Amino acid sequence: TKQYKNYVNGEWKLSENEIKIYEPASGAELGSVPAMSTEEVDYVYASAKKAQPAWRALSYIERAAYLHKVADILMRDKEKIGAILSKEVAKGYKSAVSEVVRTAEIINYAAEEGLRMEGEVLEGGSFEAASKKKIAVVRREPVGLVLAISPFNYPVNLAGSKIAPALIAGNVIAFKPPTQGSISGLLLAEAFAEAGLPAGVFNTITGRGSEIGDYIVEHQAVNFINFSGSTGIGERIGKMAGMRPIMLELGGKDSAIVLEDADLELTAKNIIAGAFGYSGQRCTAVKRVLVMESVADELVEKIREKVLALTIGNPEDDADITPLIDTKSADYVEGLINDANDKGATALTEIKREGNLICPILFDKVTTDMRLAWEEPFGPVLPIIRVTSVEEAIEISNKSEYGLQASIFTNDFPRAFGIAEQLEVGTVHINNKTQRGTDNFPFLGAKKSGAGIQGVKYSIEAMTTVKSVVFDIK
Amino acid sequence: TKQYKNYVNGEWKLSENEIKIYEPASGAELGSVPAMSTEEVDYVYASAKKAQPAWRALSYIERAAYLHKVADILMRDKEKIGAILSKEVAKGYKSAVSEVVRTAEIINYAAEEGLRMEGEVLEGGSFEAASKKKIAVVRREPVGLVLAISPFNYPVNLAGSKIAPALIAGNVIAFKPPTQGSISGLLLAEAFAEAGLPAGVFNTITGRGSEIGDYIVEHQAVNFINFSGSTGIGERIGKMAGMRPIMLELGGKDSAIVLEDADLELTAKNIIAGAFGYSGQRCTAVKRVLVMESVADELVEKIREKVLALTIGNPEDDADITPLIDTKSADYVEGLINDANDKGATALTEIKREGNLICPILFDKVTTDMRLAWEEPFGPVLPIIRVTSVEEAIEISNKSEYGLQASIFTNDFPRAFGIAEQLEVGTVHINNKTQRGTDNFPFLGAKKSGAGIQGVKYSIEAMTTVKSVVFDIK
Amino acid sequence: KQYKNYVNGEWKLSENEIKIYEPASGAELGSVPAMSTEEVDYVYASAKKAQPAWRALSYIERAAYLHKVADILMRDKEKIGAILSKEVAKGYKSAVSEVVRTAEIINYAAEEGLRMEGEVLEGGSFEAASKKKIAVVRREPVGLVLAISPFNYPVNLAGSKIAPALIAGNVIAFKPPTQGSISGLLLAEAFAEAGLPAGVFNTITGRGSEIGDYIVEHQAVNFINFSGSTGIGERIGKMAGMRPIMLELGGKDSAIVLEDADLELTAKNIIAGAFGYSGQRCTAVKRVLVMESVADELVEKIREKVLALTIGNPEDDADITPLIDTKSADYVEGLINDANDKGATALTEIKREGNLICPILFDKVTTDMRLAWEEPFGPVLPIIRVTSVEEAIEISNKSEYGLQASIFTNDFPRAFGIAEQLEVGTVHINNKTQRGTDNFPFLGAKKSGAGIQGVKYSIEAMTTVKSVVFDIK
Amino acid sequence: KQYKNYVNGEWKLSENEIKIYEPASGAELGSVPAMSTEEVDYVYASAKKAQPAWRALSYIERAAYLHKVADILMRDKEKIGAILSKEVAKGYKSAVSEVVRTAEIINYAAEEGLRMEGEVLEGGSFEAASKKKIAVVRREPVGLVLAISPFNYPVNLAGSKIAPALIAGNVIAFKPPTQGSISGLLLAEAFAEAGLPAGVFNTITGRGSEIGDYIVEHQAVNFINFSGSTGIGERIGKMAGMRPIMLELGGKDSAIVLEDADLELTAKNIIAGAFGYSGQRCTAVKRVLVMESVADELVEKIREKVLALTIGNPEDDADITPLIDTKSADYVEGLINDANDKGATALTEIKREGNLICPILFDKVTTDMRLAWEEPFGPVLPIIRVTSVEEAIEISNKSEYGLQASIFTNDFPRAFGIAEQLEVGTVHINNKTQRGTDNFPFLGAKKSGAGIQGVKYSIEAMTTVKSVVFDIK
Ligand SMILES: NC(=O)c1ccc[n+]([C@@H]2O[C@H](COP(=O)([O-])OP(=O)(O)OC[C@H]3O[C@@H](n4cnc5c(N)ncnc54)[C@H](OP(=O)(O)O)[C@@H]3O)[C@@H](O)[C@H]2O)c1
Ligand SMILES: NC(=O)c1ccc[n+]([C@@H]2O[C@H](COP(=O)([O-])OP(=O)(O)OC[C@H]3O[C@@H](n4cnc5c(N)ncnc54)[C@H](OP(=O)(O)O)[C@@H]3O)[C@@H](O)[C@H]2O)c1
Ligand SMILES: NC(=O)c1ccc[n+]([C@@H]2O[C@H](COP(=O)([O-])OP(=O)(O)OC[C@H]3O[C@@H](n4cnc5c(N)ncnc54)[C@H](OP(=O)(O)O)[C@@H]3O)[C@@H](O)[C@H]2O)c1
Repeated sequence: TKQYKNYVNGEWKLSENEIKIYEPASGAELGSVPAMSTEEVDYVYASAKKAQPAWRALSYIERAAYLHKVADILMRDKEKIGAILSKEVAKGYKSAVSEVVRTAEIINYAAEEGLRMEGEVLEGGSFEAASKKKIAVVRREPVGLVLAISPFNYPVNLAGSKIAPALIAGNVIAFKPPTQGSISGLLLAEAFAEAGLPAGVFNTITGRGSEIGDYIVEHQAVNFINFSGSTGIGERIGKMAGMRPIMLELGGKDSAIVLEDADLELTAKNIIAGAFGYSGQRCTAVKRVLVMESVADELVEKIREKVLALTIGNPEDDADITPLIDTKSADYVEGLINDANDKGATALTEIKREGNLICPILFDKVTTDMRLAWEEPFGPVLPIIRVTSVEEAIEISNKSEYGLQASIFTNDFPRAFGIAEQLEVGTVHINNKTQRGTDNFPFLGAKKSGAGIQGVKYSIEAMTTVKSVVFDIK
Repeated sequence: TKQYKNYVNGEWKLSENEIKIYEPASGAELGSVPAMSTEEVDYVYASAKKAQPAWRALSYIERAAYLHKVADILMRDKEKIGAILSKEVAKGYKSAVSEVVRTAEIINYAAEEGLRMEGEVLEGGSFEAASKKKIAVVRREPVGLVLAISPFNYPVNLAGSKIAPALIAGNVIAFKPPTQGSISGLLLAEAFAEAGLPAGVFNTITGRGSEIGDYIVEHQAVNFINFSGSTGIGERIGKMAGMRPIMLELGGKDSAIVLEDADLELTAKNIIAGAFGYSGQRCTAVKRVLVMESVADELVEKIREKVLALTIGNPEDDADITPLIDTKSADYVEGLINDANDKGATALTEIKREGNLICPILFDKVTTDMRLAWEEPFGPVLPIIRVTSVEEAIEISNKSEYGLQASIFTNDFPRAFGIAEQLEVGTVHINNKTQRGTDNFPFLGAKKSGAGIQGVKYSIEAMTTVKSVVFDIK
Repeated sequence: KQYKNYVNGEWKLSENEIKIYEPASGAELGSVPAMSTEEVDYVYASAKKAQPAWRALSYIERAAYLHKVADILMRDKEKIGAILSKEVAKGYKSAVSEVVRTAEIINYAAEEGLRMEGEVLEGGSFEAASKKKIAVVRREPVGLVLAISPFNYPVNLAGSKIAPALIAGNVIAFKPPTQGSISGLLLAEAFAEAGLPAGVFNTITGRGSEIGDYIVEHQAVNFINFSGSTGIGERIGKMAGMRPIMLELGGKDSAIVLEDADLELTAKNIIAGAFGYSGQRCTAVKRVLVMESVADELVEKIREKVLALTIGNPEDDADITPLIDTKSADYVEGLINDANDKGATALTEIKREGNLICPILFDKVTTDMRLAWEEPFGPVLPIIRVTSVEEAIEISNKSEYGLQASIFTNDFPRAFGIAEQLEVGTVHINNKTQRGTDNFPFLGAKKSGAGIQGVKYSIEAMTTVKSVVFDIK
Repeated sequence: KQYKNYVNGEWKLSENEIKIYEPASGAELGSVPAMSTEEVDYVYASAKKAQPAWRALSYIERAAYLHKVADILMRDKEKIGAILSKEVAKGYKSAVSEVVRTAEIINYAAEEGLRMEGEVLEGGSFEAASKKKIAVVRREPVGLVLAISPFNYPVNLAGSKIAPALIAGNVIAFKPPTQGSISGLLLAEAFAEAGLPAGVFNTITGRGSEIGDYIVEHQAVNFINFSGSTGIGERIGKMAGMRPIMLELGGKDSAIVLEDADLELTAKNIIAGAFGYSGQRCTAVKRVLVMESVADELVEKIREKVLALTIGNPEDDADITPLIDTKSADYVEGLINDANDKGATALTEIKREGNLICPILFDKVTTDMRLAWEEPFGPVLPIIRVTSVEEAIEISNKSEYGLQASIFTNDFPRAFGIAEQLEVGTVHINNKTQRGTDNFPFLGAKKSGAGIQGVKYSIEAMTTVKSVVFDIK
């Protein structure tokens, strides 16, 4: 199979050791990626630090052009990359091409968003008369070397969301894709190589996150860690980061609160699309329904039928439900199913597993006593929790240690907004499924779902500090 | 003994154990402060979390009103507080009173700055045509419970700079002052008590940071940690915070770069004032002069003469140089002085120590081979390092692990601005000593000097998060 | 009792004066000066002379002066209110409220203004070759600002211009309305006691029909901040030449009522918005556009609430007091007669006692009636029934006025979509229209005005920018 | 030969036409329609009809159209520049530069405008009782914008208005200068090929002397964005009424030279800023205010550098080219004559051949000479010797113009101090004046303009705000 290579200091490098990658759906070998040594990781960081000063010396418009070029290249090769991305993560071919497309759209937007960066002028006379002739010219500077780490489910899209914002501001990148998804990650790297950015400005790292994961995060050459993945790992990175700045996008368990005055048809469709997209292997997705009892039977009946219409199959055919990322992930999901079942939950759709392809399951009658009501499944299993008041839904919703997003289905806006203030999440969508949707929009999670505010504009702000030059006027 | 109490959930409290505080300049007992146990800490936090919701439900102008009363009380009692502060940390009485005035000003400014909290409306149609009718209404929200920790040299000033910005935003506070300075800390607490903020909104914690320090920081009730202290403790706080947000203000070794075309008389005064203020026990302060050989002889001669003009005595006499904070510090400072003398640097003043009162001393011909070239003394000792190029001055300056602020004395502004870009620090002052000065201005430190951007406005932004509510217009 | 203008630190009288009478009783209140052109010239010359030293002060210093003035107004709110109440026949308690509102706006403008910020723009954003070139952009004052207030809020709509103007470093020439000049000068007193530098703040009294055009045409004035009728507003638009202006003009705010509305909540908001100060409010519900199906219910509710309104003298705090003058009363009565005479259904008796007009509600008002379009400025409310939301938007936009609008309904997304279509500045959902919350932007479309007000915007409007560009080496 | 106007997606000629000739050669370039008032009415009627649907489009959709227009311009920069150069006798290479610059501004405005954001304000910021009330403020287009460019930059100063306008959701009615209308129609071609909806972008041609007032006074126009003489500008101010406007008028930029100035750097900048396009530029050094102790040395450097300036035809990219028309050169000659009679010294040959005047350097110019204040728009540079910085500022501010200023010194703190005092929009330290980098603000003080330009400010200027207020429950 093809031995992929990391892009280091303008050169493609193999490592003495490698990691073989297999297709989650077919099981066929896709290729191998390098299993870097600490020494090699040192070389990557040393290269990026050396290239930083000259990268920062360039003009904003110059750096923007480089990023636009990468986007253009990605668009040109969107089908070649999608073909392999689809295979590497058992993701539908079309959505795979979609991820590549969104990645280009984000890179472009971040490029133009970051070149308009401005500074401020503050008046000393605002705080004290004696200082009225003193002013502060405050401009933005990069934080230095940014370590970007993406997730298996969006190894490219959630790579660009970090890389472009970091680069437009004059930062340099060390990109570490998920092992399962590193080929797609290195394919993204090829685009940066061809755009011709100076050597060391963009570099990749590959190896098992469990073998060099800590080493790359603890390394003192790194000035900022931008991460997406499980909460468990996020916590660890939080500590290893020390006092250095970070950005974390972690686990989710988005609740969809359904009131009595909700358009039940619109709620059912939105929940279906949000809950079962990518077989529930999505971070920001409806993972629990908190519906007022008087409307529960009707809502559940609607959701049941819609689940039956979902297509089940191979990513090749763009099936709604494809095989899960791996065996363990599927075993884990079966565990949640067993627990809900043993404790009384009602499965309204067939419980079936063929390999790692689990059929879409609708669990009604789920209670706060079942694991499924709290733990993030990352499988096609949607639990329905019947409540008796808005107050109860909020309690249950906030009880979760997760707070990425929430949906409120109601026709009483003012109340919706009031409820929104109470929910401990980053974003609340009214009468719509949750979604990172519209990358210029802020994206964040409360509690253990993250740290920092994402969304293009915010990402750029997050990976820059300020340099204040003060002087008195004569 | 005069036993001071902590302010907890609207009440004053003592603990089974206490800590006696003495005057660093005389040994006289000032009183004692409680040495809280973990249970008492747990209660402070439980009381704060309970009061946070009702505090956040208030209007901005209401919270602003409460803060303005505190400020008025502080001004009214500036002579009272100043008197005790002066004795607790052996700081000049007049500067002590000035600290209180500075605290009130900051509280007033944070009240008005924060009540004008604004949000933003983003257009979905900015990213994709299909979401043109989708908008995002983003409003600021508090993070929750903020743990504020001040240093011994500005126990009140560096308390207000955290408390007020935090409170106006809807966060609740737990204020931990430094032990040597805890009486002044509880005096400040009095103002919040008399102002009548709801019980639990503001609370204090006293005890040895080496006995409960880690406990209060590690407690999972704390949502944010705002700290000013040594780099050592800061690094420690960065780790215990996990993935929780923090603000750190640490060690400094601000350099004063002096170019050949500088106004030597103006440069000497700024240097004398900046380096010897509060006997060098300041964080933002000229602690090393990097001066071009060409003008070094003349510059040094001016500084030498101004040093001998500095008054030395007790805090009640408003002396320039007063006894250091404690024996360990005087010992340490004496150690740095001796290492420079023994290594051959040129002492331009007599070496003299009486008790913990170290006479101001100037060293010329200091080399990078000397400890005094890098270590933060926190004593009246100023090293002069001669250089032969701006290039070298910049290298020596960036070589330090500290990067709080810096001073550039020159008449070539364009170049001064150019040099500023290269200096790894937060703020660069042209023709003026370094200073946090004008609290509306950003205040941050690079490398190991800190994390986060202070300055009233920035403090508020840092201690708030965002809540996005998205819906479609019909 | 003769009142004097405040000019260049001195209180000055003119030979010619103008007596002011209580609109409710007719009792003489006092007299205000009737300035000559030369006198006006001195006010302006004093201001221009003082502007440099005024601008040279720190922002915080200027804010302290304003905070002073405000504190003084709060202290004398009853004293000033008692006279304002009588000068424009406004409820005593609400007159005091105007004073407080004025103090609040002054304080708020003080703190909003000292936080004035600048920008640092990067040349490298536009072209590589200019990457070392930066622009430090700071805000500066325009110069001399001429503020003119209306009779209905002679003080409130004075401070809303003066404070924003001053904090930014401009100097003020304040022209209160003739009927309301005593309250204006009373305000002037607060500024005098505050001790602002001589010439920084000045007042001008005199009939707008005798000197109005002169004060505006004077080439010393750099900015005109006006509140009044559209007719005058439009004139100022022309006399201003190319100079910057801010105009707050006429309004005929509509209250669109949909079928899913809370009729009880809608009625109360409409009563409050329509009859406040006897309808002598610019931003106020002046026409209801309601879906037929719920028209009958809504109208019955509004009818009863109208009858519960108090009618009387300003000292008794009546809801409905005598209109500002006889000419206005005649106009309002003409609008009432035209509606009745054309077949509109009057749900309240028609009665005028002197210049006191009783609140009246007209139902079945057609676009054929004058009341459907002209700003009455009296206690008369027309109800126009429509059969669709589309028709309500058409009827609303058809007006030449577009200050604010109200939409009563439970369908928010639809309300937002309607707001976009409405040609107005602000749309309130399930609430009467209001300038309310002075930090909020306040503006009108079409013939309702020019420029965006509200503390923040007022300040931005009365300052320009100074860009200093240089290259870093 | 016969060019057509682009109206509502169609190219149309008018009953009458206007012939355009090459300023430098006199040859006929072609003709442009001479619209009748009725044809103007159709342009406005068409644009107002297509505005709603143009506004209904997403920001990114509108930005895409602008990008395409920009791309077409880059593709035809030579083709267009060749004709532009001849229409206004501008160097061929700099003519192509205008087109490029125009494309750059269009792309920048597209991306700047699509990122447009709104704001949410808290009622609880002003009063505790309105803490549940919030205002969702979003930006809306003003509607129909009339864009009018000058002869010297018919394409550049057209696109600087059109792009910021369109991205915001407004519709455009573009009126170029007669001498430059062909270029303008060439620009229109790019918009037609980009395929923007019909009526969104339209052009108007006709002598600004017959329809000039008609197009401005028309009530369909919501905003007028103009660049031209102070005279026509003052007039548009009045004809605008109370409608919003943007004016970029005349300038008499001063270059203040201090004793510590880098005289060689100073001189080079002055030569470049003063004689660019034969002085037919608005933002340009038009008067040197130099300290006496260094004048002789600076004047000598300037005198020599002037002699190195090329003089000839536009096709040869000559530094100095014929002036726009006969009257202009007559006017310049009038200035040179008054300067001579009054005593000034001409250090370079005074010569006129046709409408091509050789670069003239006048030294010993006093404030009594017309040349010291009047905008020449000819290759004539007056040097005014002062004996104190205080005087330089006085003389500089004495002018009725205040577009930009240059300060050549090395004492920055002081330069900044001088800058605050200079009554201009922008101050360049040690660099000739310039609209320099389009994201930077561009504005003029006093009679040099109205409104703040610069891409970002342009967009904000041609947009209003819509506030929807509701209470959270
Ligand atoms: N909120 C959001 O925006 C967001 C976005 C994406 C994902 N998520 C969450 O991410 C999870 C699914 O992603 P995943 O399975 O890929 O998560 P994961 O197992 O946490 O890994 C995420 C990334 O972390 C790397 N990693 C592992 N151990 C590390 C260590 N010690 N130090 C540094 N990096 C280390 C991984 O490398 P290897 O692949 O080599 O192990 C991978 O690139 C879900 O819980 C989902 O909700 C949330
Ligand atoms: N950049 C800035 O703005 C800034 C401002 C102020 C000070 N500083 C730096 O601070 C130093 C002087 O202050 P200092 O000597 O008082 O600092 P310090 O010893 O680090 O202590 C500062 C505060 O931290 C508390 N603390 C100690 N151990 C702790 C622990 N394990 N967990 C949580 N809190 C703990 C202390 O309590 P106890 O008093 O009970 O030990 C005290 O309140 C200098 O290095 C100076 O440069 C910098
Ligand atoms: N500050 C700046 O950015 C800037 C930029 C460019 C020019 N300028 C100034 O403009 C002047 C040179 O330009 P110019 O000679 O073309 O200016 P102009 O004579 O004032 O005319 C400018 C534009 O106005 C049109 N126009 C004429 N009469 C009009 C009327 N009654 N109503 C509406 N529009 C009318 C002209 O049409 P016709 O061609 O049909 O006459 C032309 O398109 C100088 O004073 C220069 O400083 C300033």
